Amino acid sequence: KEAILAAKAAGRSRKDGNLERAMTIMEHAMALAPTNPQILIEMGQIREMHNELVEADQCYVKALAYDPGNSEALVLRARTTPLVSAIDRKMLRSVHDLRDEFNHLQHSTALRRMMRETYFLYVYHTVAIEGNTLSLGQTRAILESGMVIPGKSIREHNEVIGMDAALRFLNCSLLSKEHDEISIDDILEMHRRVLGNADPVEAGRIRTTQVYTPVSPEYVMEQLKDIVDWLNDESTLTIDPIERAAIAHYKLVLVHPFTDGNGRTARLLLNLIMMRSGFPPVILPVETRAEYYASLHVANLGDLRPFVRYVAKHSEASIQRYIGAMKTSS
Amino acid sequence: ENDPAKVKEAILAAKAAGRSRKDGNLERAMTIMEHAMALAPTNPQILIEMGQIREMHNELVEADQCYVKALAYDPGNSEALVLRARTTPLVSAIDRKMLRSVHDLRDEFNHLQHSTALRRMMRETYFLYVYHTVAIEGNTLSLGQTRAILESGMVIPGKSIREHNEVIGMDAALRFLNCSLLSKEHDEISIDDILEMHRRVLGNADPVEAGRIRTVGRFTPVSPEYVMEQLKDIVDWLNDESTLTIDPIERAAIAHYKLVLVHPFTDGNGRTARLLLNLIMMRSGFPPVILPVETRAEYYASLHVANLGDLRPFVRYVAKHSEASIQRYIGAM
Repeated sequence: KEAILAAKAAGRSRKDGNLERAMTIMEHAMALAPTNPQILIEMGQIREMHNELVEADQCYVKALAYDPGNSEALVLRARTTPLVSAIDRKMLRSVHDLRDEFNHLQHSTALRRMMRETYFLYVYHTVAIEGNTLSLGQTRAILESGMVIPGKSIREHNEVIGMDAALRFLNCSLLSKEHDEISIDDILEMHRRVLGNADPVEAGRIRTTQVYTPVSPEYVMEQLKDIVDWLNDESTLTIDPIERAAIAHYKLVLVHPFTDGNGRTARLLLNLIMMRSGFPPVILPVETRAEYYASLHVANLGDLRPFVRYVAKHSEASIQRYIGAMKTSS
Repeated sequence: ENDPAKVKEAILAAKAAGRSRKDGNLERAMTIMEHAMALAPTNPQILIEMGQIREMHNELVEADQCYVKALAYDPGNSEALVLRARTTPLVSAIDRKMLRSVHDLRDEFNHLQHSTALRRMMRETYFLYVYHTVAIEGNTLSLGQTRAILESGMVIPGKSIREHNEVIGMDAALRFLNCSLLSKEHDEISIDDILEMHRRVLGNADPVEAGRIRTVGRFTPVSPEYVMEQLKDIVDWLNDESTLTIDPIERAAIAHYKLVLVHPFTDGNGRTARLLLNLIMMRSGFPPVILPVETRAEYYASLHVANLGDLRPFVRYVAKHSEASIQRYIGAM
C-alpha cells in the first residue's frame, strides 16, 4: 500500500534532507513493503547514500526482477553494476591469494587439525544447517562409536551416517587425480550414500513428480547430463574456482533432481570442486543458515552474486581461521 | 589324528555289551557313549554305537541321524550303510505323517474366523518375526526394545545404531512381503522380488550393498553375470510346475538351502533366505513362520546336516516351528 510509498516520498526529501531520518523512514517502509518497485528503488539509493553500493545494486536488481522495464531502476543499476563488478572480482582475487598463501607448509599436525577436526566440523554443519539437532560432540560420537545419542531421532543419526559415507566416497574416488572426469553415475552415487541410511527407497534415485517459484519439470536426466558435461568441459577451467563451485551448487539445486537430499548433495559438489582446485574444506556454517538460504532465494530471481559472495566469505574465513590456528600453535 | 584313549576304551567297553539284562541296559550303555560323544563327535564307531542305542529306545529318527553322520564322515563305511538300510523306509513313513499333521493343522488355521482378537496377534507378529530373525544373526536388541523401536518409534540410546537400522530394515522387508508379494495377481516370484526384499532388509543398515549382487580377461571365479544366472536358476526352479507338486514345507526348506548356498549378496543372505522361506510358506496358506532364536543351535545343526547331503533334519525343523506358529494362533482362541 501507498501509505509509505507516500512516506517513501517523505523519505524522498528526507533522503535529500541528509539524515538518519531518511533511513528511519525507509526502514519502517521496508518492514511493511514487499515487492513494490518504487519502494525498492528508494531503499536502494538510500543505501547508496550510506555508501552501501552492493546492497543498493541488489535493491535495484530485485526491483528490476519484479518489474522488468522500470527505467529508473534500469538507469540506477546501469551505474551501480560496473562498480559492483570490480569489487566482487577482487573479493575473489583476495580470497585466492589468501589461498596461495595457505599452501605454505606440510606439518603433520596441520594434517591432524585440518583433516580431522574439519571433517567432523563439515559433517556437523552440513546436517545442522538443514535442521538436525545433533551437536558437534554428538556428531563425532556417532561417527566414532556408532552408539545411539539420547533424545535424538534415528533419522538424525542416519543423516550423519549417510554424510560420512558420501564424504568417504568423494575422497576415495572423486578427489583422486586419476579421476579427471566427473560422471553422472557419480552424482547418483553421492546421493545414494548421502541419503541411503535415512531413506533407502529414494536414495540415488531421480524424482518422478513435480514439486511446489518452481523447479524444472521431469525432463530431468538431460540437465544432469548438462551439469556433468559443463564440469568436464575445458573452458570451465578458465572460470574462477569459487564461482565454478557456486554455479555447480546452483545448477544442481535448481534442477532439484531428487525427492530429498538436494541441498546436502549440492554443498557436497561445491566442496568437491574447490578441493580439486587446491582449497581446504569449505564449511558453510549453521549459524549463517539464514544468509545461506536467503542468498539462494535471490539466486532464483536471477542474481547469483549474493550466493557467490557468501561462498567467498566463508572459504576465506575458513582458510583465515586455519592460518590463525597455526600462528597460535606457533 | 588321535582320539583320547578314554574314547577308545569307551568303544571297547561298549563293543562287548549292550545285552538285555540288569548289569547293563540302556542308560548304563548310554551315559557312557554320551560322554564318549562329548569327547569325539566325529568318530564313526561312537556314532554307530550311539545309533544302535537310540534304535533300542525307540528313537528311530535319531538313530537314523547317527548312521547318516557316520556314513558321511567315513565314506564307504558299510556297517553304517546296512544299519541305515533298515532305518530309512521307517523314517520316511514317520516324516510323511508329520508333514500330513502340520498340513491338517494349517487347514484348521484357515477356518478360524477373523476377529479383533486375531488382528492384535497379526500385528504383534511383525515385531515377533523381526526380533527373532535379527537376533538369530546376532543382533542384541531385545524383543521389548524391538517392539519399542517398531511400534512406538522409540530408540534405545547407548545401543548400536546398526542394530536399530537392521530392525527397521527387516520390518520394511516383511511389510513389502505381505503387501506386494502375496497379492494373488503376482503368481510368479521374480528375481526382482528377492532383490527388493534384500534391498529392504539391508537398506537402512547398509545402503550401498542393498539389493545388490556381490561382484574375465583374468582369473575370477565370481561374475555378476554368473551369480545373477544362478539366481535365475533358483527362481525358475521355484515357478516350474513340477516343483508345485512337492510339499510347501519341503519346497521352502530347499529354497532356503539353495539361496544360502549360492549366497548372491555380500551380506544379509541368511535373513533374506529365511524371508524367502516365509514367503513360500505364506503363499501356501501358512501364517508367518518364526524360527526362534532360542533354537539357533538346532537351526544351524540342521543346516550342518544339509551339507552332508541330508535335508531332512532341516525340513523337520521348519515343520516343527510352523506347527508351533499355527499353534500360537490356534491356542490364543
